[PDB]
Amino acid sequence: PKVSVLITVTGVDQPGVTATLFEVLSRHGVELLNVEQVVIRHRLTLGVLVCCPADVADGPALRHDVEAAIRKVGLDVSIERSDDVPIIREPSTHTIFVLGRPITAAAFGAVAREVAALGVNIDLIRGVSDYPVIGLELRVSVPPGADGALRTALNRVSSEEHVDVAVEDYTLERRAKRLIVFDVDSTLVQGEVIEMLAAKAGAEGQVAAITDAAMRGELDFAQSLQQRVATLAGLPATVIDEVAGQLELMPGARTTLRTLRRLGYACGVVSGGFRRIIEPLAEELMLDYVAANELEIVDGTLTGRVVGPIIDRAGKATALREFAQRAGVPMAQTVAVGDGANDIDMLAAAGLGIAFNAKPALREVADASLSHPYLDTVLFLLGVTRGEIEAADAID
Amino acid sequence: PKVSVLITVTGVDQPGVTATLFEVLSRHGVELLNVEQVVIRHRLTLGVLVCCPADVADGPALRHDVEAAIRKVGLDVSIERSDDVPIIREPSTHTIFVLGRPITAAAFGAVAREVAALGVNIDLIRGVSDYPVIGLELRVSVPPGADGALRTALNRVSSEEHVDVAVEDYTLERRAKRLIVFDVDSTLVQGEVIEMLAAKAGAEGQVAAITDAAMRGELDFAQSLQQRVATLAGLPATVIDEVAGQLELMPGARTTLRTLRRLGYACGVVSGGFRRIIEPLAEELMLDYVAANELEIVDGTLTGRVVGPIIDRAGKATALREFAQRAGVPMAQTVAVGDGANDIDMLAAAGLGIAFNAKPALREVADASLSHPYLDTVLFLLGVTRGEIEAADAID
Ligand SMILES: [Mg+2]
Ligand SMILES: [Mg+2]
Repeated sequence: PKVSVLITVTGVDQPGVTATLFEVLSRHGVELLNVEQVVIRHRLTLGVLVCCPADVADGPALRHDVEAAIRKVGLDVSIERSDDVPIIREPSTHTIFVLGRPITAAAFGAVAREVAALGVNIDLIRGVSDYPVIGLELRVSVPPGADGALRTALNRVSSEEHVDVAVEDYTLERRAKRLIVFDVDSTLVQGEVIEMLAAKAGAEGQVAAITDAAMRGELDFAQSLQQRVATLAGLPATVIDEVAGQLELMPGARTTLRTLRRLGYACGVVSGGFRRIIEPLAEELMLDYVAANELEIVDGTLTGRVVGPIIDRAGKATALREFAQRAGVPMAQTVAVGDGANDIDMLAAAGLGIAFNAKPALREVADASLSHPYLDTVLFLLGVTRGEIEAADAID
Repeated sequence: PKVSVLITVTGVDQPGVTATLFEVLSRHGVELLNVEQVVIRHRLTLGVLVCCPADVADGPALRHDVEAAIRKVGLDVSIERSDDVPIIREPSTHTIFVLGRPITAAAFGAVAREVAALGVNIDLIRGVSDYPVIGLELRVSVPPGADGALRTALNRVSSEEHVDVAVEDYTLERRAKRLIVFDVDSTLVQGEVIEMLAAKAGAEGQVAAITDAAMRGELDFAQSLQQRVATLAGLPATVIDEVAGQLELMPGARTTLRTLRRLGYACGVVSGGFRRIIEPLAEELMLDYVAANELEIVDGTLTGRVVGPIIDRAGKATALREFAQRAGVPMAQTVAVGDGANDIDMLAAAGLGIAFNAKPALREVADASLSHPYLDTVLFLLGVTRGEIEAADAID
């Protein structure tokens, strides 16, 4: 067939429109180049690009056949000779997630304006969750070299409008993520294990102050760890088992892990904490990899020391590279989730660094930040919808 | 905010509509529940579900503000109090790929009708390629227990209309594919190595007849392999190197592998052929796993025997399970591509069994069949578009 024709059907959705159009088209010489159809809120759009011999596109016969069929049932149709028209649209360059509880119109409006301001086209918008937060995705096409300006603008928008806003490369490679590590304390697990241990010794107050100082980046991590663990000197070592039994997962953790397993992820934890507490929990969640420091115990008593070497800021990033090497995963396809300045290097090395209810120091270097206390909002940044999670869990 | 309102904007696409609507909405008390937007062939649909206090949805103020803003620039808008309306649509249950060169309207019409006949809703249609074949995807929602009827119907449609039609589960787990194996002969590579070797001995005719008999399922594979390899008895062993240098990849093979690497796949080959030929080629393509039989050589001469055990029909399936075990991949997340009755068990064991220009015996048990001589059409069945492949290759 010689020449191209574009047929576009719009109106209120009704059963059978799709089959009726192509059945009609088949009476003429029609081969398909492209078909695009969606229904949004009972509004149907059906765009069909065809090629027919220049011995039928000329013709009123095709036009009359289509127009009568479509108009009679109450929809509209346009029919145009194209030839200057793309067959298939290009892929989006980036995707943008907007999360909030609530997402105001003012906030989403602020996002749309910053996007428009940079010459960025919105290729699509859809919802990805209604729970535990509202989530929206926009797939966009960013002009070459505007990506940094875009992230900057949206970070300002996120801070002023009280929504989480994440910009991600939407290219084939950098969205085939296959490996994730979680920081434990205040990320996978609620609270700080070291503070729970210090409480037994009656030093919770001092240890929490040092902890907060360290997690904000104000303190050297290694020195901070030495000072805090020293506070435990003389405790019976069963304090470890106690604290282990007291641990509560971050809300959404079980959903997060369970969903990441479905997707074939390798899952691990990297922690400055203590392996006698972490490894036990890790086994129960059936994780793949654990890096943790180590408490010194003499005669069933904590000495107040940690066994070197110390997992420090650089150490966490090293554990990730290690994990990815043993896993066969390129750094670009890795994810890291953390909350403290302790996690800064690890997030840096990751293909996707996610800051979860994080200190300002971590948010400043993270690829994305989550501000709501639901760990499963991580899944939304990984291209999963609430609907898919619920569906998967229904089939058991 | 108390009550729900649905706002729907339709018409010819123009810059700035998205930001304008939410900017207007922000003047009222508006929080977002869901946003859905697409443009197809310059037709815009923007559906927004909001909640505002029952102290503004009552009001003409919101309605007038929105209607004036939208209508003045030449689009339409409807505004309705909902409350009985879903926030977010459910995920599709399956996806359907239609491939052809050409895809006639009659063919696609036949697909749409069979789908409608089973009570299956078309949730979306899009193009996934314009080259080397036309490809279309339909995401669908299949009533519980109609899946088998659907596959049956579409197989009949595929056979009578000359298009490839594949139905796949669209659930989270069964679309996280991470491992693929290719049969070598007449799948990854053009022609049959055993026939190329037999040509040197002057027995190509007899060996091709046995080969075709075996690949149609008419012959026992092991016996067929013994008979054919015996034909090589007395050849100098450098025939192996000759044939190795003569091998040509299936069109699209390099694109296929290169794209599968981007997506973090583990890639391998399972073959009844000969490792001295295959392993060399496998190294050059940087594959992860090879299973192959073995030619017996005495004093630089082929004896006409293969070294046991023989990779047979069951053996190929076993090599896959093995590969997946060493890879940490569940069978449900594995893919197998083959052409002959020799591959039947391997395709069976795979989560996705793909028959590529295959004998009737293989097509009958395959999850999907490809009929065009382009190996990269495999990528379309794995949820990749032509656009994404071209984009990825542009960034190098
Ligand atoms: Mg932490
Ligand atoms: Mg073969």
